[PDB]
Amino acid sequence: ATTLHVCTTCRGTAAAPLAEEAGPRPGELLAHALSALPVPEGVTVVPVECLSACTQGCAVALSGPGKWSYVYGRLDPRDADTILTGAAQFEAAEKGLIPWRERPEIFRKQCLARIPPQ
Amino acid sequence: ATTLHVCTTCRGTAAAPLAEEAGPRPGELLAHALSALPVPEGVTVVPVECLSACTQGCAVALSGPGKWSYVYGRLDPRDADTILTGAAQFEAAEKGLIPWRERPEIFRKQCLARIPPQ
Ligand code: FES
Ligand code: FES
Repeated sequence: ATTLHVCTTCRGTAAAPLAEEAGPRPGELLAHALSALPVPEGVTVVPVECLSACTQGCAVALSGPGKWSYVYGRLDPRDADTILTGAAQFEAAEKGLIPWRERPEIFRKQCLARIPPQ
Repeated sequence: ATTLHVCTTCRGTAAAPLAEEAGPRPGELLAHALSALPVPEGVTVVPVECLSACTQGCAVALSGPGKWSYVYGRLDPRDADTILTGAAQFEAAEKGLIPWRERPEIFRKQCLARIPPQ
């Protein structure tokens, strides 16, 4: 059982005083993109108000009983399909530990933290 | 029950090509400082090799059954006693949610991620 938490408040990493306007929050756009796609077996997408990774939006988290927990950031709504593929690999992997060379590039380069299984 | 993971591999946030080399890695020193200090009830200090927060050393994580998980970074070995105090407040708070203004400054400003309870 894999849970993919997606922050719905996240703003992008652009400099707010310099960036052009707002619109819907990227985290909200990412959440919607994740919900439009087929959710893999074993994965459940759960929106959250904040993953305390605000400086690295968009942020999502992967966790499950007996597995490592992961937080990834600096994501974009267009990463939704790769995120769900990653979440599937997370569900299949032993303890959530995906072999490094098999992880999507965003999981290798944009991981913010991991936590040992409870 | 509360587990405080501490990364023993962490180096500081100083520019590696420009700095010095010191002695042991700061994450080692932080782990040793934590284990030498008295530990509040219900808290266990667990050394780990890496919390995948390497750009934000030193890194520690708090987790416990039914509680939010947290990762804090950019810590120093001298923070060990404040970290342990935070661990006690985390152990005492329902779901690990310490009242905001009661949290140590390091927990308010240097949290890298939080994950909802499993
Ligand atoms: S706004 Fe998304 S992690 Fe805080
Ligand atoms: S070396 Fe400390 S989090 Fe990776």
